[PDB]
Amino acid sequence: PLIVPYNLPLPGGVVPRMLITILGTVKPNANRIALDFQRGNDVAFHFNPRFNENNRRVIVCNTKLDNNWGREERQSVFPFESGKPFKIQVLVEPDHFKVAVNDAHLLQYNHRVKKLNEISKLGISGDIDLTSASYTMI
Ligand SMILES: Cn1nc([C@@H]2O[C@H](CO)[C@H](O)[C@H](n3cc(-c4ccc(Br)c(F)c4F)nn3)[C@H]2O)n(-c2cc(Cl)ccc2C(F)(F)F)c1=S
Ligand SMILES: [Mg+2]
Repeated sequence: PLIVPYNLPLPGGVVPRMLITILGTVKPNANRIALDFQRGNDVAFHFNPRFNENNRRVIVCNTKLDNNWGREERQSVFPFESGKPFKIQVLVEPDHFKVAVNDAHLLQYNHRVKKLNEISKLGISGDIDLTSASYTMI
């Protein structure tokens, strides 16, 4: 039981084989969730499940550089459900972030931001109740 928006410091940034686990419960009638892996003001990886974009559920991923959003990467496979407990796992790999939700693989997002050791904050926000936010090395 933690407050949303929540900031999780990633001391010294991220590194391959670093696994970030976020546990929580989606609120009933949710509109959006966002995970923002930040390098200062830039967003190295924005993971954004949208429950109602043109009456469809979509996961939108992007990068924000110098306050400009890049080319979006979209995924129609949508494992979240309003009112349900979830687990999101972000596994930092050499060339991409690998995302798995509720122990099932979801997507990969290739690194556009290369200074991994400077992505030192994960912002967690949106239509959820947050239970815990932590990391370990596998
Ligand atoms: C309908 N739409 N939405 C976007 C932006 O698309 C981005 C990904 O490409 C981010 O999702 C961004 N966004 C979302 C939030 C956000 C906040 C609060 C919570 Br709580 C939370 F969950 C959150 F997602 N803050 N910024 C969002 O505003 N764009 C978009 C897309 C691109 Cl490529 C470039 C520019 C834009 C923009 F200028 F129009 F914004 C459109 S078009
Ligand atoms: Mg339902």
